[PDB]
Amino acid sequence: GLMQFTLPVRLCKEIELFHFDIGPFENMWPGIFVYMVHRSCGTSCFELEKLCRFIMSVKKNYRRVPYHNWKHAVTVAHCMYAILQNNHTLFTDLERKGLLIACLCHDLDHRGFSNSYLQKFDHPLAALYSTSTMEQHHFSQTVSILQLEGHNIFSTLSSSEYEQVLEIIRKAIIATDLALYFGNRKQLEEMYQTGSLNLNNQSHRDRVIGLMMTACDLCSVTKLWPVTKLTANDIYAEFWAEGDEMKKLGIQPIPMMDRDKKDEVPQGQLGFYNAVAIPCYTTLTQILPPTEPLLKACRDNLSQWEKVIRGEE
Ligand SMILES: O=C(Nc1ccnc(Cl)c1)c1ccc2cc(-c3ccccc3)nn2c1
Ligand SMILES: [Mg+2]
Ligand SMILES: [Zn+2]
Repeated sequence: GLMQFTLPVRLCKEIELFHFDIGPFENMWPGIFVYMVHRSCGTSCFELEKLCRFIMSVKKNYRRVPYHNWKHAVTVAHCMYAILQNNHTLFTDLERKGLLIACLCHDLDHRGFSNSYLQKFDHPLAALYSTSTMEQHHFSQTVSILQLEGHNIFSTLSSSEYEQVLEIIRKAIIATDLALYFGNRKQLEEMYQTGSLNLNNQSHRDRVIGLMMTACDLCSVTKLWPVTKLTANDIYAEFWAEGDEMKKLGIQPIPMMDRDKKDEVPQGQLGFYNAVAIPCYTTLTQILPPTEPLLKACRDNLSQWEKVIRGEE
């Protein structure tokens, strides 16, 4: 009850900033997450023993893949922490509880393969979940872990509050399917510009939480350049392995996943910043002005990729 988590001075200060990197010491990431739950939600939100047991079972159910790993889970949770702390009064008690957990769990048991590869492989999961295949699995794994003995961090919630938080988590995790992002952002852009956006409309809140989830999930593009550049290596390490597996199924992969086309990576990053990242943080900044630093950092990284193409690095 009177047991706060406290980080070293540099981490205590920089964890508040959007571009914070959680560092290479894996053993500190549980502590960093609990610290973030305590400050963004409260020391009362969760039973500490149950939370710690929940966190360590979530960690165990992330795989040793180059990018879609435990470090990604905690990184995405930190971006959500920064959004919530910069938007104090906008979010309900249940939303602050659910969204940090949603981010920690959003890629549970990821194999480093796209929905697309599962469909072409004819993976069992593609027959169980026809759309948003991996994201329905991530939600299923979250519910599984919540139902383990001593792992029910929501035990103090009423039956209707429990159903509400699990619905926040389900929608937040489904929203991380980038295929759904494009339509969600277009709808949010129209609602904001025609002035019909209403944060008391539950279907509108759902859309806004969806965009927050895309923003947190893509947040590697909002780090300082050296973090962004090195994270790109891990992202493409997965993409190229999927491309290899596409070639094993006798299917030429998209260039993004073809290691023979490494040379086109800089131009591929430009397309991604212009088609996905910048539009994402732009719309997020219009709806939630204090998230502007994410847009600024994204624009800084776009400029760095433009420099790579011009041979200035
Ligand atoms: O980074 C990307 N997607 C992503 C998804 C989820 N999360 C994160 Cl953080 C990032 C991304 C998107 C499109 C694209 C095209 C090419 C590309 C094109 C031609 C040649 C070589 C490569 N690379 N490439 C990378
Ligand atoms: Mg995912
Ligand atoms: Zn993710």
